[PDB]
Amino acid sequence: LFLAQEIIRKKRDGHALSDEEIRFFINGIRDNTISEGQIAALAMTIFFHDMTMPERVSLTMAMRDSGTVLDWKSLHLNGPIVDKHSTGGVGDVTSLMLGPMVAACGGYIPMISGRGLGHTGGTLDKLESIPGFDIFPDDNRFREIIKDVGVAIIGQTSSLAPADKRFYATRDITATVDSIPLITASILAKKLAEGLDALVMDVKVGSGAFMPTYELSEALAEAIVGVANGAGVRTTALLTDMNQVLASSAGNAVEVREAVQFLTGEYRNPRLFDVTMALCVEMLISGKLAKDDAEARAKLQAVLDNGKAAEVFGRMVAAQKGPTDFVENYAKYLPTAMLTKAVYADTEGFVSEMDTRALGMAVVAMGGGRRQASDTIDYSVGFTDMARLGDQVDGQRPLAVIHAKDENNWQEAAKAVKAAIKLADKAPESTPTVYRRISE
Amino acid sequence: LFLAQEIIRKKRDGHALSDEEIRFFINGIRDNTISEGQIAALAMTIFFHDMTMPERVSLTMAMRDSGTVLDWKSLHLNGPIVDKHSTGGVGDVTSLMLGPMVAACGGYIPMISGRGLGHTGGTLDKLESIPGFDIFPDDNRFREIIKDVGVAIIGQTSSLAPADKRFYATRDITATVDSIPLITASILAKKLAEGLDALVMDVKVGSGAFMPTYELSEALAEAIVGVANGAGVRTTALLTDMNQVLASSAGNAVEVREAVQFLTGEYRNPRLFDVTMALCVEMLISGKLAKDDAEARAKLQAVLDNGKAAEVFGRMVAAQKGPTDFVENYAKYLPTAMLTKAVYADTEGFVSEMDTRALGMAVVAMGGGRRQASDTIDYSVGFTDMARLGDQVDGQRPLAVIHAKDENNWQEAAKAVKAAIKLADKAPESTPTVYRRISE
Repeated sequence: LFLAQEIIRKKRDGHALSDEEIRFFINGIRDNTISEGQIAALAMTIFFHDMTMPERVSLTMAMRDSGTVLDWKSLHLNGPIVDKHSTGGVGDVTSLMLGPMVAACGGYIPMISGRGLGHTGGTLDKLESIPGFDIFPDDNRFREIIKDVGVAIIGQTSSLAPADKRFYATRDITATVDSIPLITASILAKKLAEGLDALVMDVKVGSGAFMPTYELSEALAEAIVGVANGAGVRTTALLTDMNQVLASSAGNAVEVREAVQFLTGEYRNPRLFDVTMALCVEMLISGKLAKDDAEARAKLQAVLDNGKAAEVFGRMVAAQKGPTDFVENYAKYLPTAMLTKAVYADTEGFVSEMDTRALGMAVVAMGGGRRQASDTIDYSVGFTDMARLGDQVDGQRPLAVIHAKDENNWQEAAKAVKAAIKLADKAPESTPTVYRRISE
Repeated sequence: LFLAQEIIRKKRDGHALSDEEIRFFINGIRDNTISEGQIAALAMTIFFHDMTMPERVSLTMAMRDSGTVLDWKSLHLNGPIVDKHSTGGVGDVTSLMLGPMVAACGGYIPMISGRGLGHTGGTLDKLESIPGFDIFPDDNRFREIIKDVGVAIIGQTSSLAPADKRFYATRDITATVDSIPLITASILAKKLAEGLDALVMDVKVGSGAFMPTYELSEALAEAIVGVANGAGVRTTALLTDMNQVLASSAGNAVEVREAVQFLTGEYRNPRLFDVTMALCVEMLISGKLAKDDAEARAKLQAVLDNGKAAEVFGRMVAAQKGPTDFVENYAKYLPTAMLTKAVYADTEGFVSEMDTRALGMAVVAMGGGRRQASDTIDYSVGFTDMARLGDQVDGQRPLAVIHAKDENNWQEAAKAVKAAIKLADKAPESTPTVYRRISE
């Protein structure tokens, strides 16, 4: 002894690791007794040899148990603890409506979300466009908000699944991110630490998705669904489209505006609506708040129609120290960009292909995201009025409206938008927004 | 960029790395810009995918070039620069005679050796039993000793193949030691930094060897021979026996005594003689100091017979700040143990199997080696009068004479010696000391 190197060797030589070995290794990551080299070595053995179902479960549970795990029983709430997680995208703003919608339907949503990563936006960065909005309430306050409002959206504290922190940090510099067992354990370590009754997973497919192929997107969804259900959390996954921007906007303040306008019924992007509704439906059914799709949809449409979901969002924002009149007066609070100007295609035609990774990177380059952790976000910049696949573009229909922090910035963003979008003389074939549902 | 993660990914996905990529990665190890996690990740990709000949060569050359490389041309010596390296063993004292023997025959031997590792003794630790012996002469002094004496045995300075330092340190905690390309590059990075004309490699086979099987011992020898010859260093390897202790002793001071008594002709263990001579023969031939085996053997026997090799050893010890009368008066200088007592077998019979790894570990446990780097050696402890395979043991022939630092220590050593050696009613079949020679 000690065992860390022996455990690496065992996995290296193609053997399955025991629950005890996995727990020891995860603990050792948590308490800093296992080095970065050792983490990377194990991660690589897992890349090469994969992990069986028992191993995947052990890894996930160990990472979950490495820190604080929330429990809701003692509040004696009369509703299920339910959440959603997405693999991320561009204009993937669903959580901002979905949380309030499901809460208005009787669910409790303790959503620990994330900042932007790579080319993708992050729900916490979008929320931080709201002046005063506090993503880090203390333990007692978080519980008060969940009890009173039904939903809160918060950051990952240093006490939540801490073994995941160094594991991911190491994976991200050693080409060991791309492993289904490691991805699965990382996602669920955090979500399962919320003390959920039920969970829905949104796994994106297409050019702006995490997994490279449809089959691997599928494989990831099955793994997450398998592990979460084994942990007693009723879980399903939807494979949804990220071959274009999901909302009509991409950024931070611009996406918060879209969320508010969606909740109030001013404007609803139909694809964003379809994905948001479908995910909410899974949550209601898995949470036993509805018996079928039709009943779930009726309940969710009702809270949109009667303004209850918008009201919950307002109460959430106020509870998390944003303005008390935010829904009514968001225009006064959300920062406006220096220059807002449409970008037009060089030719007339149908929008045929849009490289959503490139669009996401264009928002980063505008200052709407980060290349390194220390980077500061400009909350105003981004895109609105996104053209969709199959839209005819000309002088009366731009590719997008670009919100930029100065004129030099605008020119670069316009170049990137045009480069990311291909036109054709015919509209592309339509594609489902939701490709399939994966259940236990 | 930067490229470190991209290089890991490339190797991870089964592609061969270019010379440029390998050099960049090695430089990055040297200058501390590539992390332990990244080193371990690459090491593991190499464990799984191996390396082609060009990759192995690139890796070796890059590690060699990461620090100081010695050049001897400017001294205008009239002889080849030649050296030996062993994979290590128990009683593997050959260097102490071989250096002086080859120097007396016209060779120049700038031997950068090592300390004990795992169960194996180390030439530098044996030499440090000699009072005043300095394994770290400065650059100008090392050159003076080589020119005047023909041989010196020294430690690895912080400037020699420094990329190998962190690479090995990481391998040794991540189960990535056991890789032929990595082992090959590590050995040759150091030896090739000596500026050699020729080299002989001693690859051990058996229970006290580095590689687990004969085939892998063979595979390692072929790799080292291939890479070294490609670098313009005339190199061969011998596969030699480590199924028992090679010398009649194991330890530090005890092995130095054996070396002196071998050189003076008082006593020569015949197996130690066979291996020492065979390695020296390779050096003379590869170094162009003899045209065939018979001529080489005659020259080497001559310098033993006329006392010239013993004289060179004496001059080496004096030049490296040991006593000027060491050969003549070694008894006064080499420390004696507190208790020296024979250990007898529990039964009469023939020595049939001896676990040389266990014998090596027994010397460590006695205080004659280290479990961690900070450990202090007792230079007096160890074994002499080792029984050989096929020896009849009884009340008139012990398994060994144990030199111990106190009586409690002796009892434990005696237990370990008896546990490591199996007796039989018949002598085991004889085995060659040298199994085969590998050349380009």
